[PDB]
Amino acid sequence: DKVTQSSPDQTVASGSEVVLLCTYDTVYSNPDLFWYRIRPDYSFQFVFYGDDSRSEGADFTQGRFSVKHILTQKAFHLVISPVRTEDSATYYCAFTLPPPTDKLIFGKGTRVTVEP
Amino acid sequence: DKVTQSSPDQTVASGSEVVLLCTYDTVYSNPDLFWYRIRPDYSFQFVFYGDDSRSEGADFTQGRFSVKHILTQKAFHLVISPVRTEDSATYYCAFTLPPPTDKLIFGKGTRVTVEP
Repeated sequence: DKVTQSSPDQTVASGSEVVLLCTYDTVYSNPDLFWYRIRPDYSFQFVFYGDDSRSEGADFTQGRFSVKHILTQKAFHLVISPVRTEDSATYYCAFTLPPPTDKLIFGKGTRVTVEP
Repeated sequence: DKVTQSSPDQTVASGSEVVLLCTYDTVYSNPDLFWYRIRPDYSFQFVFYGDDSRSEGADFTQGRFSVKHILTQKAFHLVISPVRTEDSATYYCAFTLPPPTDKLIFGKGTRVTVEP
């Protein structure tokens, strides 16, 4: 069970559009998928959730964030359009193991630096 | 590089003392260490931070939480005393890979359910 984040770290100007890649490899079907981000001040923020039939963004993502969950590719890509300075962080894609365990398996992270 | 969380998942009574064990396996000099916790609603909370000479906890930790950082044993144990129902969550220990990487390696997670 592991997550792959193939996107190189990126530095972009505010107002750009960015895509963070993620693919999951797990023996369990329909895992709960997530996107979290570590901000410079250490806060770990919930960004997006999704399973095979639905996705849900955090309150603050309305209209600028969306995920591309492609089943045949086992992909759970995050798209930010447009990105803002406050989006500077390291994004972690992850999935949980089935209950009662339901513990998280994290990807290695992808840093996005947004120049003001 | 690995993070080992040795405490068993546990359910305990409000008012009890809980010890969350964490040992890190890395060759990097003075890595940043962390304790994070995730609540049922998917929200993650920064709990404690520390390097080889200091430690700083979240604002809510003053008075009830503390970390035991044993350099010789690469140990970063979290102690909650006393625990309250609000502390129910799964705790994750992690350390930072040095620059330019600056990404986290997580432990498996330890569930602590506190019953009133």
